[PDB]
Amino acid sequence: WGYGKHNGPEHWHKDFPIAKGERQSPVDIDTHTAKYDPSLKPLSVSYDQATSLRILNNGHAFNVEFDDSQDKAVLKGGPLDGTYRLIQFHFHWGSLDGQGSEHTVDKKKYAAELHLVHWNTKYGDFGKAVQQPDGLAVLGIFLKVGSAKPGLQKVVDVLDSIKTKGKSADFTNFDPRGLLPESLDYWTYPGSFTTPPLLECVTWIVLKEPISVSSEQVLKFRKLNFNGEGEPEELMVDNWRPAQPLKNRQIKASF
Ligand SMILES: [Hg+2]
Ligand SMILES: [Zn+2]
Repeated sequence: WGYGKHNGPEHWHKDFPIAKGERQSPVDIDTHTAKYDPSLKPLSVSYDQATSLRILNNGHAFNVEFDDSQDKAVLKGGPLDGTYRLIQFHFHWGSLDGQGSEHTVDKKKYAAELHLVHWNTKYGDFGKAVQQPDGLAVLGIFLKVGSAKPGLQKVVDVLDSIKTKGKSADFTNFDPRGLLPESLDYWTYPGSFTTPPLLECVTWIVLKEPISVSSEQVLKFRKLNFNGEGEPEELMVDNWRPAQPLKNRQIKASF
């Protein structure tokens, strides 16, 4: 599967029939139909003891991986019951600045979207959590082009080391707090992974506030490659899935 004409999102259903299921992601967040729900608790993001281990180009995005063998970087509160551990984050971006996010807001597409992936510790490990309707919680943050995000520069500088599919580089002591916006207001709905296997395991928490990155920071993302070393070069751009039908799910807003 991939993002091209012959293997991109509109073909995915042949190998992963859940693509056409009932709670697929991403979706358009219609701000006027989203229900303010005053029972939504504030999010609690405890990332101060986070341990990053490595960054990896896996052929469809680059992932920063974290040590999830103990409760070091956890998410709780908001719509969640329980503690969700951070296992990795990755981005989706476009070839141009006006596209790249997966989720849209009143049909507006942003330049990129960050997904911080967490699994529910009640289930023991990530592989068991992906068999559950509430096994994962993913935090989505929109990126728009403006001023440089200082906390993103460590990530941008290592990307040369992992240009092609399959390469990885050690990436310790990265603090994920530098990628957070000021406000933690959010929209939340039940959804899925946005890449194969597209399992319907995810409580999505999409933050209202975007972070800004500079044009030169997001340009470095665009130099990555989908291909492995020694294969023809295919630039890793537009690795995002289009919005899916909401199908009688309701988006709740914390604000
Ligand atoms: Hg699931
Ligand atoms: Zn993602």
